Amino acid sequence: MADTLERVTKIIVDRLGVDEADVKLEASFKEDLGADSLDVVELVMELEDEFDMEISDEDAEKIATVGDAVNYIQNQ
Amino acid sequence: MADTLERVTKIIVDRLGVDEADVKLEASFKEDLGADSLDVVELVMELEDEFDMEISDEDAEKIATVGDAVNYIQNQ
Ligand SMILES: [Pt+2]
Ligand SMILES: [Pt+2]
Ligand SMILES: [Pt+2]
Ligand SMILES: [Pt+2]
Repeated sequence: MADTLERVTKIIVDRLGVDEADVKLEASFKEDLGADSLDVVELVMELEDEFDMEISDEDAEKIATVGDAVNYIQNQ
Repeated sequence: MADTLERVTKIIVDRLGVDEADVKLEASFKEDLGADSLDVVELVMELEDEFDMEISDEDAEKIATVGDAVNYIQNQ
């Protein structure tokens, strides 16, 4: 769904201050979008709450890229 | 962008007759969405035209999944 990706993208733009055009699926939060580790924890917390789901420690660590985040949401 | 994924998803639904809920990024056209090889060529042709872009033989062959298709679009 497009609504899911709009919601994910809105949050990344809110937190990381990047252009929407830079929020591609392959973009990694740290290497491409300027997030550091505190930011990334914060993003995941925020995504969890937006989609009313709990992500485990083990699964959250696999989330390097925008696409990784959407994949997890889409599998719940 | 959400508009890009809405456009990709509309086409897959049109051609393959699957529910929107089944059009996840990790879903492969052949193994998950019931497309055969003729369908896949047809999808790519259709996506090319929707986004006014030409995909090479070499790149189109790497497109197994919905996410693979969106990635290519997003990199052009
Ligand atoms: Pt969805
Ligand atoms: Pt991906
Ligand atoms: Pt886009
Ligand atoms: Pt992917």
